[PDB]
Amino acid sequence: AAGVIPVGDSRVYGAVFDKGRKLTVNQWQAVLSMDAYPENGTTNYQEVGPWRYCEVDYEAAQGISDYRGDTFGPVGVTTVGDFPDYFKKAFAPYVLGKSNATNADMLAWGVQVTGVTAGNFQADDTALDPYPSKSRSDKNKRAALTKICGALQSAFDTQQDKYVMSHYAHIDQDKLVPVLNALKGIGFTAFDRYNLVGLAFQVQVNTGSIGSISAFSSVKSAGNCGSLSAETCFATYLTDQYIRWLKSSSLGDDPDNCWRASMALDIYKKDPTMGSVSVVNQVINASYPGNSGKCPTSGIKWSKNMSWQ
Repeated sequence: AAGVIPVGDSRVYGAVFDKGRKLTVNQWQAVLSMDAYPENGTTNYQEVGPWRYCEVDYEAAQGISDYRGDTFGPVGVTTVGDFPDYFKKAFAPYVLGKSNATNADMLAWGVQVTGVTAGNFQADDTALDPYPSKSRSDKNKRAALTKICGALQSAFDTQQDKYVMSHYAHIDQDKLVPVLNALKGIGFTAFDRYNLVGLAFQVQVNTGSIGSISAFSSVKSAGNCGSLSAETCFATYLTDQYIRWLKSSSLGDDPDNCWRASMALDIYKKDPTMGSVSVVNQVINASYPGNSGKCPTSGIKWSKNMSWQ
């Protein structure tokens, strides 16, 4: 079937997503397709399923202790977490036509769509959550979270393009901008030849901690790169650090997915522009079929590791 609007749609690239055109459209096609694979099992990032997706307490369903409320959309916005930023800077302007959306407006929306009274919400920069003191499996709490999912899916159904644009806008503001700022801080600003955004983007989507790459400045100053170019050195450093994060029970604790770091580096090595979805598919089919693979690190001695969060 047809997917949601692609990054190359005139309403998306250059408009609500990558407003400064740091990457090209074909680079975004490759990067978003690559990112979709570890997450969804396909490089078809436009598939409608993950964009309409909204689940009540995914964590509880999977026996994870952390509580995040509802999880929704292609990058899993959570109602305890990044939802307030998603609501105020993306959903309200693009779907609701509302400027200067505040936490009070978010509270009012929550009240509107759940029928739960304002006093029974937490509504601040960290969360919109109905009945924050009730058990997560409480019938009325689950009912309200279900209504929030219903409202978001109603937005997908009635205004698919605007809703999709709101998620592109959130990806832009919550993922791309921090990636660009962090990379600039360590000396990388141009991505037409050496597309380091491609590697950093996946790390930011998974960890939300791309600011931690500031540690590379010390690594470079210490001379750890030797004959490696600054770009190749960073690509390798970031990949090693990301693997470290994924493998460790004390960090990301997702060892079965550590290969996703090596996938991205393998793609960069075949095509440093990371501007071909064909190369993405080729690497995945050769070395990472069935959402698995090995995650070898470089062995390079780094003088400083990244400190996460």
